[PDB]
Amino acid sequence: PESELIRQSWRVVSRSPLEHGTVLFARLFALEPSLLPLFGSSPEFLDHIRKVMLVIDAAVTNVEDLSSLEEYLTSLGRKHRAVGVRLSSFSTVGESLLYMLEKSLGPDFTPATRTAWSRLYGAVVQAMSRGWD
Ligand code: HEM
Repeated sequence: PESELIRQSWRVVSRSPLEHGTVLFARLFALEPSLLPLFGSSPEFLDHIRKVMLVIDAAVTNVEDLSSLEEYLTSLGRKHRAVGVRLSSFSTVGESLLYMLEKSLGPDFTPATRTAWSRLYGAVVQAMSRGWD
């Protein structure tokens, strides 16, 4: 019931991944402008947006069994720690993801859809958090 809400809402976003990823990152810097220096240039920034959207694509494909990605996501967390990202900043990324989905879906972004996404994103960050251990 939750795996279908995620798949169906992600299909709408998948129609334009850099456009939607760009809304997510614009929200992220509005909330936590201190993050912007962690990036490099414009092509590096835009390519990172594509990389984030591909990781969420993999999380959506594996939504019924995210443990199959836990080692990959742990390594991703280690890489983010290595380049100076604080684990706390991932809560603001989650708020920015839910913002971008609400703007993309409007009234189709039901509380059940939001809650499903909150849980999926939380499982992704729980796996990544191991990289800060
Ligand atoms: C505040 C949040 C974040 C910051 C500051 C950040 C920053 C970075 C930086 C500096 C890199 C290395 C340079 C690069 O490849 O462009 C990187 C790599 C990456 N990030 Fe992020 N990141 C954030 C959140 C995320 C999230 C939430 C995901 C996925 C859900 C993600 C996916 C990636 C991927 C796939 C890479 C490439 C790793 C590799 O080469 O093996 N990022 N990120």
